[PDB]
Amino acid sequence: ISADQVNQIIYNLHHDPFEILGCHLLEEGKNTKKWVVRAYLPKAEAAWVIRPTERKEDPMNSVHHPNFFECIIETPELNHYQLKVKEGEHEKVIYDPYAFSSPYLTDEDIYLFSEGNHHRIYEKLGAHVGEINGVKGVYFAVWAPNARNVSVIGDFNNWDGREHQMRKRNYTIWELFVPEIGSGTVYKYEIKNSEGHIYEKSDPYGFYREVRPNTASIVVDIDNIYQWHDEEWLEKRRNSDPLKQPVSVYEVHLGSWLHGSSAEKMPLLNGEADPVIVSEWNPGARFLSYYELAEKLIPYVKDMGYTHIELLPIAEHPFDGSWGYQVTGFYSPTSRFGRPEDFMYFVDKCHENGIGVILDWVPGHFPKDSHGLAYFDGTHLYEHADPRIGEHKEWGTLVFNYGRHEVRNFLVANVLFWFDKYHVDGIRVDAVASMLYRNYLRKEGEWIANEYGGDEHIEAVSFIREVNTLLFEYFPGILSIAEESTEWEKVSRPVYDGGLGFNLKWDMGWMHDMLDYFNIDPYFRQYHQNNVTFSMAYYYNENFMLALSHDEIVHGKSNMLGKMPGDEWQKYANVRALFTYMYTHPGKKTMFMSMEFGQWSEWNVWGDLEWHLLQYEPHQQLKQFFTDLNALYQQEPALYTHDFEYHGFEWIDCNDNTHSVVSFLRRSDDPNDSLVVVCNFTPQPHSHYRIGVPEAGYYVELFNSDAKQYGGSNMGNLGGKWADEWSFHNKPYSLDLCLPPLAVLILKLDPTKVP
Ligand SMILES: [Mg+2]
Ligand SMILES: [Mg+2]
Ligand SMILES: [Mg+2]
Ligand SMILES: [Mg+2]
Repeated sequence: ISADQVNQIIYNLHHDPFEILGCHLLEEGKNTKKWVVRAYLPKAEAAWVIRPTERKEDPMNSVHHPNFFECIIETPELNHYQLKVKEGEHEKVIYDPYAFSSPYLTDEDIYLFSEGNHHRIYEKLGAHVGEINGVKGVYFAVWAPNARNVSVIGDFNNWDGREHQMRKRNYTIWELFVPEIGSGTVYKYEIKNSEGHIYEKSDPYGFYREVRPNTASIVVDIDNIYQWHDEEWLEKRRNSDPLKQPVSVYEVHLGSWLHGSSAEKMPLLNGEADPVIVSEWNPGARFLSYYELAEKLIPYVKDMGYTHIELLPIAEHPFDGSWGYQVTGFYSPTSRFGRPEDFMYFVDKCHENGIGVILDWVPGHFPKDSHGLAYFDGTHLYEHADPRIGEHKEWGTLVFNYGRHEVRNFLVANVLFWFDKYHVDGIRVDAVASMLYRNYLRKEGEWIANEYGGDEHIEAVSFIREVNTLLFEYFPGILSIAEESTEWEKVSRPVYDGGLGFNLKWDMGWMHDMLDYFNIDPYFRQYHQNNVTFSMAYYYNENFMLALSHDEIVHGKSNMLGKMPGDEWQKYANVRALFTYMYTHPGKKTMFMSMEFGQWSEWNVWGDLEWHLLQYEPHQQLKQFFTDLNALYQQEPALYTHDFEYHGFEWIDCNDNTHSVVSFLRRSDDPNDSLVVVCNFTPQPHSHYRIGVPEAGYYVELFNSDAKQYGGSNMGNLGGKWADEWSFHNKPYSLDLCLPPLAVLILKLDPTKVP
């Protein structure tokens, strides 16, 4: 480019910067093309063009001015890229601001979507504020290839679409530009199908929606509603390996954590709205907004010391009682809690406080509600037409046709959407088996095998692999977590090794082993020592997340304290021992709201948590226990650097079943960070119990779950213990410990203690 053109950009004299900024074709070769990407990045000293899906990165060069950049790249197609931008000592990765020069669908947009590969399709499908023919308005576009007609109905035309009939492009997508309307417009699509039947649909790509049970979509100017401040968080994420860090997740259902009063408005970020009543049977209660949750949940979690919040599904869903698992508005955070910018504020505030946000994401099915995706255009569009693979009959829901390009594209682009627009730090997928098996919850003669005679759902496996390939190319540093309950192999292994590409998997066998174990009267635990130790036999086959989830404290299963045998003291003690063991056992951690303060009742999605319990000492003490344990977890490298390597763990002795005692080491890079963990899973204290340790020296009692401040009896080793030169458990030195009842000790060598 010339200096004259650069200066026109720098000094804001250029008539249309899209002519020169962004990606432009320079020339076509026999088997490739040559492209230039240009950027004006004021205050940046350096920039690169990332082609994440090709795993390439090319420096940009300053051209005529230090903040004007260009990059020439040869490749057959340049559809997917990001800009990495360095300003002083800091780097950010963004999409190119000049990527899309028009609001309408191009030929190229249509071709990529037809192939399933438009990773940013939600920039053009749905409703977007823009300018066409010189006039500002909203562009609508919807995929409905078999419809006879589609019209936009909304507030602006009194729900009469006769003068807002859409235009069908390429036999597949309907579009319309409507001048002089903007954000806040309420609308739906009115479709006529091939039989002439007329019906109304929410926008599949809608960004905001009325409050259930109303279903109209609402136009959002999604790139001009919120200013983020989380660049430094995002940079550290992108440059870190979360597998080598502490990951302690507080799992939360936003609708049921805490309620407010329905006698006042719901406050929003700089505004307010009418209250959303929780139910007709509890009409004095309203949900808290994303804004109020930022102000209340986030400091709560920060003070408790968790690293992450994991949300049950926040995508728009019509029925509270699904918990969010039956979604009908995949591209919008639920309007129960306010507006898109309120949830952006929530995420940005998590990041400001050094807390990550993981979303439960639900690609496995969708319910039949008539406003939603079902039978969208008068055919089986999103769902497969064959009920043997397109319906989950025991659930009453429909299964996406994962092989159909535009359906795959809806979902792949949807996962990316949440990382793009809402800056989230991970996803978790529930019931992955529901996708993976063609015979899932189906009887003989009511499913059909894949093309090779097997039960593997080939199209779903392919989709899962593509989601995880893409996610980690575009957003390295994220968490992609699976719950898969059939022993499918290599869930949390790279796709290039035959894995599904997740980076963590819930250890459901561990969860069952533990909860079953702790439910056993302690005298009987000697017949079930294997529940304590067995999960280490298969542990290195996956990267495991140790999750005690919402699903374990509903349906007659009791909350944690209720599962435990004994008197009230011992129930509490069992909880502390279990969770100290969980936090010292190799793997990342997840626990659900209410578990941290000892709620007695089961989780009820229709009310809020029993916060009044925190007026009482025993619940206070258990919450202090968790606070301290999360602090310890972040402070001790041996609890998190080598979770997934042999080096990070070794049993000292796990044979004493008769006393339900086990002990082990955790290790990190520095040998002086090694930890000795000793567990006593009966209420019998031991005044002298010998444990082998690898070095001479003084072993500080770094944590003791029977401490009085946690509600325990305060038994233990008074600060720590000198090791004896007395071989034990095949180690040269040994500690003669006092083991408190129903309790876990963590000890650590202080190699500078004065003898
Ligand atoms: Mg009408
Ligand atoms: Mg399940
Ligand atoms: Mg058993
Ligand atoms: Mg309540």
